[PDB]
Amino acid sequence: GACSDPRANYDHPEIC
Repeated sequence: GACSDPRANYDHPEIC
């Protein structure tokens, strides 16, 4: 997922 994307990452999605 956004693990390698700082854009999709919300204010607090998940610690990868």
